[PDB]
Amino acid sequence: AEFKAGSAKKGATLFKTRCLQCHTVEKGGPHKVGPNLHGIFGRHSGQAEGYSYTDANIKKNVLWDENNMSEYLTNPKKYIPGTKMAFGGLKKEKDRNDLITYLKKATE
Amino acid sequence: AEFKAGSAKKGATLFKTRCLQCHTVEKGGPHKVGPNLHGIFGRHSGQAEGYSYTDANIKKNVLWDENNMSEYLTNPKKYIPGTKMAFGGLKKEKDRNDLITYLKKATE
Ligand SMILES: O=S(=O)(O)c1cc2c(O)c(c1)Sc1cc(S(=O)(=O)O)cc(c1O)Sc1cc(S(=O)(=O)O)cc(c1O)Sc1cc(S(=O)(=O)O)cc(c1O)S2
Ligand SMILES: O=S(=O)(O)c1cc2c(O)c(c1)Sc1cc(S(=O)(=O)O)cc(c1O)Sc1cc(S(=O)(=O)O)cc(c1O)Sc1cc(S(=O)(=O)O)cc(c1O)S2
Ligand SMILES: O=S(=O)(O)c1cc2c(O)c(c1)Sc1cc(S(=O)(=O)O)cc(c1O)Sc1cc(S(=O)(=O)O)cc(c1O)Sc1cc(S(=O)(=O)O)cc(c1O)S2
Ligand code: HEC
Ligand code: HEC
Repeated sequence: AEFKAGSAKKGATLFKTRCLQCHTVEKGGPHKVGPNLHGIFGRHSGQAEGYSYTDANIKKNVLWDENNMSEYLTNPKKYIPGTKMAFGGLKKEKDRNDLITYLKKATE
Repeated sequence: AEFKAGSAKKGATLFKTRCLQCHTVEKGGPHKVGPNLHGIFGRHSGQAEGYSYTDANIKKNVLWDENNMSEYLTNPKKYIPGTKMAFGGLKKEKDRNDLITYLKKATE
């Protein structure tokens, strides 16, 4: 994947309408169906404190960056087989770019 | 992974010592053990004319770019499970960057 910075505004709206049902981003924000995502970039997968991950999420042991996050979000189950994240994926490169542009700033 | 442009000259040495046994780069070059790699960037995996890939490499259908190339070369069997490319991986990040710098130029 080739992440390129897009519209953080449109990405905020994508997060709100497709991810917020299971995730928060803010420092200290609640765990819900999925883990709070503060600090996700530059951390290995499966390490938010207080959350119970699948073994596959921890064991994939990917160091998240803008590029492997784009590949993951295209089809989560294909990048992390066995993940309990119920999400088919964002197929459009432009939507992933916008969303990841937002995530990069909102999760710090 | 995050590609960062490096030294084409060092990349060329890395290709000769670590890849040339199994691959060539020139247009019309021979399939040795692995496919000739001319045109690899911006093409999906498993498409070099005349080579017989594993089903795994074809099904992967990755659109090759500098970032997923670096991730692949770090550990090919992790990125394309089932591949017949017998190569443990290039663990040094600078070597990956240099080699991809060379590959982008030499496969065109
Ligand atoms: O995520 S969105 O809500 O935005 C979304 C956008 C599009 C869309 O059709 C859908 C959902 S609906 C859908 C849902 C699921 S799933 O949820 O069950 O997995 C699987 C499929 C599927 O069709 S099959 C399929 C899978 C993939 S892949 O997974 O990316 O390899 C690519 C294409 C394709 O047909 S082709 C293709 C290529 C592009 S482009 O922009 O990359 O050129 C865009 C689209 C394509 O269909 S529009
Ligand atoms: O901007 S770049 O970083 O890409 C870059 C471009 C060039 C360059 O010199 C360098 C760095 S500096 C350099 C780097 C490395 S290293 O990084 O590999 O350790 C080893 C050496 C070296 O001098 S020693 C050496 C060994 C041989 S050999 O005995 O024939 O193998 C030929 C040449 C040579 O200098 S001459 C030669 C050969 C080539 S080539 O790649 O077409 O073979 C290119 C050039 C040459 O001057 S331009
Ligand atoms: O380039 S070479 O392929 O010749 C090569 C270079 C280095 C090296 O140790 C080896 C081979 S030997 C080796 C072989 C195998 S294998 O046989 O199972 O494949 C597994 C490992 C292993 O260590 S374990 C391991 C795996 C990875 S990862 O796979 O990249 O995540 C990173 C590191 C690490 O320890 S840490 C690490 C980080 C860097 S840096 O430059 O990126 O900072 C460099 C090195 C590191 O060890 S030097
Ligand atoms: C409920 C149906 C979810 C939706 C919608 C989204 N996510 Fe998700 N996510 C969910 C769960 C239950 C988990 C844990 C999965 C496991 O196997 O343990 C996750 C995980 C992630 C991760 C990895 C977190 C980490 O490694 O620490 C990421 C990066 C992630 N989720 C991102 C994400 C995005 C960007 C979403 C909108 C496109 C999204 N998720 C939606 C549950 C659900
Ligand atoms: C023999 C021991 C090999 C070594 C050394 C290298 N490669 Fe390889 N490669 C090899 C095979 C048999 C295959 C086909 C694998 C399959 O499952 O069909 C490949 C494939 C690749 C690819 C993908 C090709 C494509 O999708 O068209 C790439 C990008 C690739 N090889 C790169 C590569 C590099 C950079 C190497 C040096 C670090 C290297 N290979 C060494 C066999 C062998």
